[PDB]
Amino acid sequence: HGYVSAVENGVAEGRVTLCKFAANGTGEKNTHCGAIQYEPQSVEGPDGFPVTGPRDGKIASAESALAAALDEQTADRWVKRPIQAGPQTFEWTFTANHVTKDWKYYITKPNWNPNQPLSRDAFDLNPFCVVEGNMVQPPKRVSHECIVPEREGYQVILAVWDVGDTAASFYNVIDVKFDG
Ligand SMILES: [Cu+2]
Ligand SMILES: [K+]
Ligand SMILES: [K+]
Ligand SMILES: [K+]
Ligand SMILES: [K+]
Ligand SMILES: [K+]
Repeated sequence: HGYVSAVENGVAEGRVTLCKFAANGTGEKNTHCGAIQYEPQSVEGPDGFPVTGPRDGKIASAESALAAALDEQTADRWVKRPIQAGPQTFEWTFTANHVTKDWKYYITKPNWNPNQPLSRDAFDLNPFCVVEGNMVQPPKRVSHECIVPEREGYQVILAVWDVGDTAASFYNVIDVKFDG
């Protein structure tokens, strides 16, 4: 169990994280998140994305029983955190630091549709960042150095934490705003 955070050097908090913890600087929170607001560490779903894993339109909720509101998608729906292309640090917090296979990060294609559900077609499915977990338990906070692709305006980053000893993964979408 865990979530994408910005407690130390993380560039941007996960969408679910902002349902419970206010954003750095602005103090913004995501609203109307439903039950997952009390358990942001619990966006757990089937592993194997994108070959299997959560179906289109259920990526942000990971098909979770508690997180269906995260699948809502409009250009105005979610708090957007500023980002720039190039090297950035992504950060996870683990309330339970399970044995880990890897972490993978995907970004929306340039002309993705912000008013349609998130789908495989919305994302560049070649991850822009992969961090090996080596099938061991990580520390309860990790920092990943990733090279963020060039984009303009609102984009969504999908951070996938694949747990090594279950058939599940944790899925945290991140709403980001590039210049323009
Ligand atoms: Cu867990
Ligand atoms: K609510
Ligand atoms: K609720
Ligand atoms: K699977
Ligand atoms: K479900
Ligand atoms: K797994």
